[PDB]
This record gives sequence, structure tokens and C-alpha cells, in this order.
Amino acid sequence: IIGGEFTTIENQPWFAAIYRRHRGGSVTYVCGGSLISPCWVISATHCFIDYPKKEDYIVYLGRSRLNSNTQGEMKFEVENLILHKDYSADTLAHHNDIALLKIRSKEGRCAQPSRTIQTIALPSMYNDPQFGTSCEITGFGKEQSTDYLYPEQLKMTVVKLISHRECQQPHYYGSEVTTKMLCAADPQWKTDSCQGDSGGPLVCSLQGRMTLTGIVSWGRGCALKDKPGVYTRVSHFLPWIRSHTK
Repeated sequence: IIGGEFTTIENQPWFAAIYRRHRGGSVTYVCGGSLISPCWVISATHCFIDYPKKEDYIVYLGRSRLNSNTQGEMKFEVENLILHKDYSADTLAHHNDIALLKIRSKEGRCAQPSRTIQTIALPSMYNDPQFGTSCEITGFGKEQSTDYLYPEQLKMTVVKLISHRECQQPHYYGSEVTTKMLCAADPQWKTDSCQGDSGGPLVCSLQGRMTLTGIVSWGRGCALKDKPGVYTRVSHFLPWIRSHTK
């Protein structure tokens, strides 16, 4: 998250922090995700495609910090890691960039709601806010493109939805962006998602309800003029989600 502000998990209680254990036993951060029901985290497929084995992953819920534990967090394994079969990539512009992780604790349980762990509603099909609407994004991604480190403290920012006609201009993303994607950016290009924010929530308020509108997916650089962040458009994948979670 370029710009925006620091936050804690209470302000985004559905945010999931996804890590992977390496051979040798080191644990490194992977991507964010969003809890959509007690046993199901939703994220991006590109976070996982290179290491598609469920056993390698650890999911935390209720966690506000990257490398230290937050009081009341829940730690899970991945019982199943569900990648979208139609996924495709290039050169940046990932298609069908959506994944389901079914979570289970060592004790065999799913998420238990608390002040720091709640679920987020999916939108109704083909229902998204009008362009220009302001929405929030959350994650542990880079604070500046040149940074090497990721922030220890969770962050959020605000970005505005961009129309497909604006995004599809050659001087934006041309044909890289499809109707199953959403573009969002800051009017001054000063805040944005960045490396490490992938998989996490774009949350918009539609009809009073906080809604999982998008999942961080790709962009060229970050907080670059004419180069918005790109999000998987959740409202075009409800059938895939429902089948895959049933």
C-alpha cells in the first residue's frame, strides 16, 4: 500500500494473512485474502501458482502485524487450495485471478468470529458501484516501489473505481483489462496497491453493506500515472465461488 495510513485488524476483521513454509523451515509472507465464511478464505491464484501444494501454507486471521503475533489471532492450515482452472498470465495481466483456501486449525476448526475476525459479504451478481466510487484496499505490501522491506503494520487506503472505457484506453492498459477485472486509482496517482498486497480485499459500500468488490490482482508498477491497480471483479465469479465452496 503506497500512501494511505496504518491500521489494525479491527478495521478490516476479514483480512487474512497468508504465509508459506519453505524447505528448511523458514516462513515468509505470501499475500492477503478475505474471509467469506468460517472455513473459507478468498485470494488471488497468482499468489500460489508456483507452489500449488496446500501443505506449504499458513493462514492467520485476526493479525495486525507481519512478523509478530497479534493478541487473539487464529492460525490455520490449508485443508484445500483451490486455484481457478482458467487462470492465465501476461505480461502482467492475470486472468481469472481468484483462489479459495479452505482453512482448518490444528484442532480441526474453522474461524470463530470475534472483534478482530468477522466475514465480508460477496456482492450480488453483476452488481458493482458506479465508477468514481471510493473504495478501500488493505494489506502488508510495499509502502514505496523501491522498498525492499514490507511494513510490519497493516495498512489501508482509498482508491476510486475507474470505468472499463477509461481503463481500456491504450494509454492506460489497452486490451490487458477485461470485463472480469476492475481498475481503481487515486485521482493524483499518489496512493495505490503494490507488491505484497495481492490477494487482499477491495471493499466498497453498496446499499449500506460493506462488500468484497475486488481482490488485488495486478498493475504496472504502483502509484504510477495512467497505471491503475487491477482487481478481480468478484461479482463475475459467484457461480465459481459457490460451487467451489459447497
